[PDB]
Amino acid sequence: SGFRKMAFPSGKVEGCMVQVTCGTTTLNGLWLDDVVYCPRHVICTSEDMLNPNYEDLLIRKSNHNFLVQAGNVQLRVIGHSMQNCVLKLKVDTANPKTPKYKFVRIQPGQTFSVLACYNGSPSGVYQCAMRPNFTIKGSFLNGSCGSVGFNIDYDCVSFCYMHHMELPTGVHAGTDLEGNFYGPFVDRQTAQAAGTDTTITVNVLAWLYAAVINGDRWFLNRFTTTLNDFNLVAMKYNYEPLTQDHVDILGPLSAQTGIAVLDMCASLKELLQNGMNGRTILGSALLEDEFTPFDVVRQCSG
Amino acid sequence: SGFRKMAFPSGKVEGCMVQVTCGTTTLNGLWLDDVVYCPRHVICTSEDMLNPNYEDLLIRKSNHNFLVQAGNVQLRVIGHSMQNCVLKLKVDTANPKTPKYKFVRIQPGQTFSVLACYNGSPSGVYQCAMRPNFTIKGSFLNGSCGSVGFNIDYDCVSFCYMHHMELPTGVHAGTDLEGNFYGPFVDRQTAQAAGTDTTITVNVLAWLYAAVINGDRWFLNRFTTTLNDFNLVAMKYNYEPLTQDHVDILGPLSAQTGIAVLDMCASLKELLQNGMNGRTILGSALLEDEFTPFDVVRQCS
Ligand SMILES: C[C@H](c1ccccc1)N1CC(=O)N(c2cncc(Br)c2)C1=O
Ligand SMILES: C[C@H](c1ccccc1)N1CC(=O)N(c2cncc(Br)c2)C1=O
Repeated sequence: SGFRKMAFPSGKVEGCMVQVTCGTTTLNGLWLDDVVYCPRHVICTSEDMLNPNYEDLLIRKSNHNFLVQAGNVQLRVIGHSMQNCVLKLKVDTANPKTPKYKFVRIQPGQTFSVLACYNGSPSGVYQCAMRPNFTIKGSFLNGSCGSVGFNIDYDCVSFCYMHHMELPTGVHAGTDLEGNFYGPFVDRQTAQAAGTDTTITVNVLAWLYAAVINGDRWFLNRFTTTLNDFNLVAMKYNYEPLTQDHVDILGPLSAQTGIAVLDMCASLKELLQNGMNGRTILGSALLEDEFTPFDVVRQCSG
Repeated sequence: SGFRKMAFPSGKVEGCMVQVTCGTTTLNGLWLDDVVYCPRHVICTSEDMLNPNYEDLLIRKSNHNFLVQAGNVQLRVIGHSMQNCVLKLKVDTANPKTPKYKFVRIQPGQTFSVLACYNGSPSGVYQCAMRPNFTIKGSFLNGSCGSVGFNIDYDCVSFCYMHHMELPTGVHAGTDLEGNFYGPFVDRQTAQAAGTDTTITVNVLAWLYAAVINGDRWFLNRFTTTLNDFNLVAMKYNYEPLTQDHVDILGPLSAQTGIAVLDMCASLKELLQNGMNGRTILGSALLEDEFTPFDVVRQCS
């Protein structure tokens, strides 16, 4: 029993984190085989960051202008190039701890583990979701840039996030490992803001299914609803629409608990309209939306 | 900025996890140098649960009755003994991935990371506290026994918890790495039950200081309190007493925010009386008590 915000074990990713310095800027990189991946803004100073021309800044740098440290050891940079908003530094030595991996782009609502690092040194791990507005609610100070997010899908690490920056509201923006931003952001010091966010409906239902499995039942009722009726209610409460794909995806949990998705939607309907009337669910007074269906199945079976 | 329940990177501990089998019972063990530590109930059968005589069960075992598997590889057990409620199995190979480590027994209120494991293979990592009633609120299925809790407060791993069992209320009980239980619990299936839990006052205050640091001020007031009056009120909401040790410990957060501890105590009284009236604090609609003073300093500045 018990239900907790749970991260993947971080060990395979710890053995890829390195420090990258360019000028007075130090941040984190990811060392896989003989390439180190990091945000391209490592090459910018304060003035440059205001309105950078990355192409122009890069061609002015020799290999030896990138200092790369793995633990106490220096790595020799032998080549450098750019892919979207990530810098790829070719190094002389392949990473002996390189795990089996892939680069994947995740969808809003999907979750992942973040290994926060400072000076190439991992400091903490936590679980995050990609919000509908393409931000993450992370925990990051200065020096965290280049920290990465991932899932482990077998023995294979799926890298999905590299941290670039913090927005003025204290939430976080970054890229996939091919350097494409999540959300309408750019790597420069200009005025940017998170769009208004919504709740991830399908995840809330998954978390309701988790609460049932752990013996929390008070919000079940005799009622059921349709997709459309429920969606009229969701839109009103700033919840994402629920689709047939969502319902299919919840099938396993529905079967295991004998609560049909639309029946559970009837419970969620009521919680939205009436509130929690003093009660909590899995220790929370708010509806949690940062666990996927798969996350629930994984923690309540695997 | 932001504020998150953050666990330590788990890799130094992943490198120490092994599978231990005795009869039909499989659970997790911790391989450090040439010793594997696991719960002693690995040697108990269907019968043994209610009233196990561990000394009697153990004397009947040889080394080769313990199968230990680290990844693909079997380790040869060359010795065994019992220390309190943990079995220590001597093996033929020192763990090459043994980190710098120590064993520490923690106090109620202290936090630590758990590596949940099944069949000696790590499954997930999360952050926990030792509750006042000496239980932890974890996430643990069958086969999780022998999973461990730890801190890493430099390059040194401090092992502080080994998981033994689930109580009927769905919370969790275990030992330090010298095999002494936290709380009055025993590795026996008798009726036993967690004492009523209280909130960890010192941690809630630390978390209030964290919300101030991150720019959140709405819950302060112009009042102060004595320590004693604060404790008389807190007890009525099932909060742990705050002691002078607690107050001293919060000094650095007090200095960093310019708010005296007893002033912050006044704010907590008011929050208990009023609740939050639709507001959140660092994203919570409840008062969080699973961050220590040390944890706040570590994540914030
Ligand atoms: C200013 C710069 C930047 C601006 C725009 C685009 C890219 C970079 N940086 C650098 C830095 O370290 N962080 C940061 C990241 N996370 C948490 C915190 Br607090 C700070 C930034 O936002
Ligand atoms: C029955 C036995 C035991 C009882 C009392 C004392 C010692 C052992 N086990 C074995 C087992 O795996 N767990 C367990 C641990 N965490 C979560 C869950 Br669900 C189950 C137990 O309580």
